[PDB]
Amino acid sequence: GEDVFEVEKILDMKTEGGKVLYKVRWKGYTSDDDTWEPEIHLEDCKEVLLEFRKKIAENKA
Repeated sequence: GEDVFEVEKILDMKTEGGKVLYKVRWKGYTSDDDTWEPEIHLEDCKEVLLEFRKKIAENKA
């Protein structure tokens, strides 16, 4: 009941009136299934966050 779905990775982020959302790729699903999630859903996904921060840093320089 606890692991029905898994985040593969954060694809991108946004704010909407200052509040953070993440666009999520669900492991085992296609890009048609991607969703926007509020930050509080991902805030504790440490590895997922590290990987997204790395992708930000890499696209910076």
